[PDB]
Amino acid sequence: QDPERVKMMKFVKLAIVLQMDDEEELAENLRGLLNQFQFNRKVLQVFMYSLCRGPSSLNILSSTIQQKFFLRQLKAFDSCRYNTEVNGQASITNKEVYNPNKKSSPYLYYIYAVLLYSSRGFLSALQY
DNA sequence: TCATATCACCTGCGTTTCCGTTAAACTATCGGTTGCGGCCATATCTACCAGAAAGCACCGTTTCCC
Repeated sequence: QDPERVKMMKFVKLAIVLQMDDEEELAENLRGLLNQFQFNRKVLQVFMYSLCRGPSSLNILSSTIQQKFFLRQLKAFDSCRYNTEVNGQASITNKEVYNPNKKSSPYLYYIYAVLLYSSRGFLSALQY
């Protein structure tokens, strides 16, 4: 029932999940936090650092599910950046964005380039 | 005037036995009220899918090369 406690509880759960090789559990915990803290930089770094080593982490990033998930958040950021409806964009849960110079989010474009690269889409990786 | 026996009686007193009354501890449901959770509505996220513009490979007519 406490918003500060549920936030803390999800991170402590993830930290224990990182020490067991359950790929699906890790993938679902990460998806939960990314759905909650939309566009957040510290969360996007926890995502990539939680995926630093082995075939288990490459399986997460190379999955088509992850490519579609990040495409939808990138479209949602572009919606906040230009004030227009983008087909298939995720709902704008983080309305607190302040980007007066219309800049990209380097972290979203980077993680999308990584998802394509880590799935042998080299032409697509060079574009982003 | 007391002390036995025997019969009609019938009407009367107030006797004499199992049932009824006031009210018990313990008994069998069942109700006024307590807390606990389905179907279904919504905005959002997602699985399974086809179609286009474009890839890409199987193929053999061509003609240059064994």
